[PDB]
Amino acid sequence: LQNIIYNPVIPFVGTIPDQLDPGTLIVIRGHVPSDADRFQVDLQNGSSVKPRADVAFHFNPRFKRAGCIVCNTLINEKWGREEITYDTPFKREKSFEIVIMVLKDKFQVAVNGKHTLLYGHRIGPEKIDTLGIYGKVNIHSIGFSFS
Ligand SMILES: CC(=O)N[C@@H]1[C@@H](O[C@@H]2O[C@H](CO)[C@H](O)[C@H](O)[C@H]2O)[C@H](O)[C@@H](CO)O[C@H]1O
Ligand SMILES: [Cl-]
Repeated sequence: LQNIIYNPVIPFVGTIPDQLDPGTLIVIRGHVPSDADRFQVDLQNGSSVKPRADVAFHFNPRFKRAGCIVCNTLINEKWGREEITYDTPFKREKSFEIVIMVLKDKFQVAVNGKHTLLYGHRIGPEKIDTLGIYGKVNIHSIGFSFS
């Protein structure tokens, strides 16, 4: 992997060091604490706090009861329609590997070496330049694979 970031402070907000062309991989390895309610991985257009940067891809594992993964897009500080994946592999007190692959018309996400979900592009992925990681999660490493 390229441009690796080890043991970042959460919340992490960092520039993705190259364009998100088809085939680009974002590999995030980490662990969910015992008391975690949720965390999120956001692919953003910039890092503006106010107004809040558009989030092309909001990937949001939630842990109450059986848990889920909520996926959405934030444009001009307005959330779109949620896409909820109920078959979640994430668990409190367990380590994980997230691999986000950028395809032409969608993201594909695999967790722990297994397909988890697809998310169709609502913003052009060329506009994404920032990776945000927020909430109750411990991130061990962030890596990128570009062409
Ligand atoms: C603002 C608010 O409370 N919205 C509720 C949703 O929670 C938000 O969901 C988005 C993604 O769609 C973000 O994760 C944000 O951080 C959350 O506050 C909630 O998911 C739905 C019910 O499922 O209700 C909204 O009112
Ligand atoms: Cl619970």
